[PDB]
Amino acid sequence: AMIEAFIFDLDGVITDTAYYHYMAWRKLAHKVGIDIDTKFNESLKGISRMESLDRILEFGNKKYSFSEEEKVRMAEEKNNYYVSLIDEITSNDILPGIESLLIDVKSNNIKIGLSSASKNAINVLNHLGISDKFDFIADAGKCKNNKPHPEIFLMSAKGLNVNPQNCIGIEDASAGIDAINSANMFSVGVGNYENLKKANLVVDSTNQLKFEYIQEKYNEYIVRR
Ligand code: NA
Ligand code: NA
Repeated sequence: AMIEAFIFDLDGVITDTAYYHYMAWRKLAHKVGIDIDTKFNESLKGISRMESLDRILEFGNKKYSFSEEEKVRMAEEKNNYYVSLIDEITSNDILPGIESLLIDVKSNNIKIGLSSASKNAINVLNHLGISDKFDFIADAGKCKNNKPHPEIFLMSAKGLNVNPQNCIGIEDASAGIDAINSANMFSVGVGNYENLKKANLVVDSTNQLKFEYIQEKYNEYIVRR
């Protein structure tokens, strides 16, 4: 019952991008009479670009009032602004304990994957300086279903050519945790316990993501699954 892989989400596990997306979406949203707050945005978190835009427009009952071309234009302006913000990310922005985890996973001959809904995930990993640590990066551009649908996590399992039942999925949002469990994987949640209650394991912060602790908990889950 050995682990075949650790599949990570990007935002809130490898590094923090949620605030940058929010700053970028907030600017475009104001231009259509919609002012999103860090509470509403918490439902745009880990969501793909065009879906995220539709939810923002929805919030103002104008999701169906724009043509997709016009939505394409709006998305572009937002993307350019988001890309400008993340281009200042460095290795110092890697969440605490992640590098050490990435190393230990690799020393235990276990694959590593990233299942992020962002087509900017590659750009971010290169700025962090750890793109070489990832065996497979799911292409959000080919994913047709956002979390909590398990597609993005199944894509990394397919990509790495491993059994999802032997995979560990790490995430900080409830939608992602639902996607991980729906992919029949061991789910590890990072953050608030109440919001991440459906996770198989919940830790407080990325510093709590220790390899031996994750493995001991994984073995427990497998025996009881
Ligand atoms: Na996340
Ligand atoms: Na599970």
